[PDB]
Amino acid sequence: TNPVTVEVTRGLLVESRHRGAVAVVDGDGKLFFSLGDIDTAVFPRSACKAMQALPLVESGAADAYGFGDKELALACASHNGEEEHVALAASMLSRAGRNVEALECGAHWSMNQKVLIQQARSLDAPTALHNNCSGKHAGFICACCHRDIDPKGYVGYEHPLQVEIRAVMERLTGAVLGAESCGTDGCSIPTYAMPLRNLAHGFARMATGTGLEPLRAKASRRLIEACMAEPFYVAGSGRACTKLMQIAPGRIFVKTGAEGVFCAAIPEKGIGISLKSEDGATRAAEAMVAATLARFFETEETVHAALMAFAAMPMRNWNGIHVGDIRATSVFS
Amino acid sequence: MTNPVTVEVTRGLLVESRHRGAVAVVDGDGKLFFSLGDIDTAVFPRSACKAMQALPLVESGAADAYGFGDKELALACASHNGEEEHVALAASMLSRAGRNVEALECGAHWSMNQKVLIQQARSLDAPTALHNNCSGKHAGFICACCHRDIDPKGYVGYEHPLQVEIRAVMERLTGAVLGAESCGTDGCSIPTYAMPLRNLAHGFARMATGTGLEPLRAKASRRLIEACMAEPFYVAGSGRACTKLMQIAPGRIFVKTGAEGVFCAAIPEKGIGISLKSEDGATRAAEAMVAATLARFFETEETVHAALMAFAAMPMRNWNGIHVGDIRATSVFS
Ligand SMILES: [Cl-]
Ligand SMILES: [Cl-]
Ligand SMILES: [Cl-]
Ligand SMILES: [Cl-]
Ligand SMILES: [Cl-]
Ligand SMILES: [Zn+2]
Ligand SMILES: [Zn+2]
Repeated sequence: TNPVTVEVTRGLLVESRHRGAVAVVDGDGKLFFSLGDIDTAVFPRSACKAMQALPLVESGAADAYGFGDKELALACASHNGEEEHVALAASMLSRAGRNVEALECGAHWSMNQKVLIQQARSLDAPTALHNNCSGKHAGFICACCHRDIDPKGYVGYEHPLQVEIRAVMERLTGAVLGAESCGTDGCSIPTYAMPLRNLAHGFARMATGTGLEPLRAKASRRLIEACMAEPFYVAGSGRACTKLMQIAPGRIFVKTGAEGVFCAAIPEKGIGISLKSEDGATRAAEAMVAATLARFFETEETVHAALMAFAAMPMRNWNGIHVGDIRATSVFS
Repeated sequence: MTNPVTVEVTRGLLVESRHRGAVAVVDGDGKLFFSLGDIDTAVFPRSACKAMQALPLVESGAADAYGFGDKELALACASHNGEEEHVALAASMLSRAGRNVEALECGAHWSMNQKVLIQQARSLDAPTALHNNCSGKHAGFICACCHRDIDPKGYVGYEHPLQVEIRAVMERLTGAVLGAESCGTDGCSIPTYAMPLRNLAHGFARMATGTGLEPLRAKASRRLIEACMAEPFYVAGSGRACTKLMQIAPGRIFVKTGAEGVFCAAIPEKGIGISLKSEDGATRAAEAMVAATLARFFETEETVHAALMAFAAMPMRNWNGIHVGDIRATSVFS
């Protein structure tokens, strides 16, 4: 039933189509704009990494280990596995008296083609540090170590870290997080399906502080402001999240999830954004978060023009010929 | 009409993502055997119709003149991984026509297969036109021109006699109208022509059976389909669905992927052609859909059926090797 949110053209015709859902919620919980089904439970995957970084800050670990915005950004990141990402994750772990062996996420090659070419040339195999979640896992291990909680088995459903993350994420989103909503993430931690409406509300609360206690309100500001200050560390070279946060420095928060999830926030407008490409395609979610953010910057021509470049992405073939476009539909008007 | 949900992607107890699409199954006589969703709206077959495009290579007399075997015919029909074996053979086909990589007008790209791109990164500064998944098809085009003494320069162009011939061939096989209105530019810079899945399926069924084809075309069609089943590594390569699906039932199943979630298939002993499209263009959806479609025809061949159903319902494991959910064709296929 979800509307067609993205078209992919070739010649004079639409070659492929994507359906999806978009929730835009203010800090008080009012729905500002919606497309399609924002009530059915959806897996946020990596899109809610900023929510999961709150124990790192709220525990006092970030302060105890003298982390700045680059380590905060990396803990909120789906990074490319570039040398800067690896080194920082290694550094975050070392400051907690730990190494790569403490990571329980496993290893993978970069999903970014140019970075995988760099990795393939310089490595026999990637390590846990090269995992896009290695920053988030580093932050988890630091959160544990700072409070003298054994980080071994931190991925486990009833490890006190995962108990803390449920409690935090239920408070932010007002969603029920439990066994029936639970799945295993690519990094072997729990991911909880919840309505896009609730996920949007969670990010609006972090962005605005509305309904949050002072410590949580402050920790949420530090994380959102870190990602916007150090956008390379959230993603990296050639990535949409990094480029989208260089359009309007310090003003727009975005984060991708696996399976075509995007979360975003505009703290100055007090709004949180969540969305899902029903088929899970990254290119669709990317076109959709751009067209959605653009609705709020129509009277800022240069920002609007920069966002609309991601909402209407040209495709060139191997000879650099324009063959067609990836275009958000009129539903974003 | 809305296309039905053909593939679900699960995580824990829930459907995380879903795909819609369409399937046409047509016999040699043009009778519809099975269909899902919209099989009348024009769809770009992209690489899925490479075997139809290989007909000038055979029918011209070029394949025989240059002593091409099943491996060369398979490669001409291929979206290959850009492995050393594919590169060497594409180089060999060009060599026999008195040409080299500089004759190719497809451009260069890194392997879309992760393991092979790693090999390529470690062995190359940059790929060449030979590394292009379409280098075999383009080698065949150039070979077809060179044999008939037609200047291969500009063979990608709409009114080059090669592209005029491909149009005439594909219109005769499919019964579809191929013109500028239905034309787009493919990833390799040649024309790709949108046509109904029903017509694409009918096309492959005529190649598979020879029904309504003149003897020359019927024989070239047989040679190409038999070559791809004989040498499935040269159609795709290491770790690829097309190669593995054509090792389930050797000599019996023809499959070919197209960009944007197209699949074509054929079971010549059953007289059927298959075409399908994941509406969102996902590869994983088109793969689950072609396997679930083929499986309907092998329900009394338990070992073939179980091998196809492994692709119809593919498990997903995370970086630690933990089963997280499945990619499953829906009950519309059973
Ligand atoms: Cl993930
Ligand atoms: Cl709170
Ligand atoms: Cl292509
Ligand atoms: Cl293309
Ligand atoms: Cl004919
Ligand atoms: Zn993760
Ligand atoms: Zn091609």
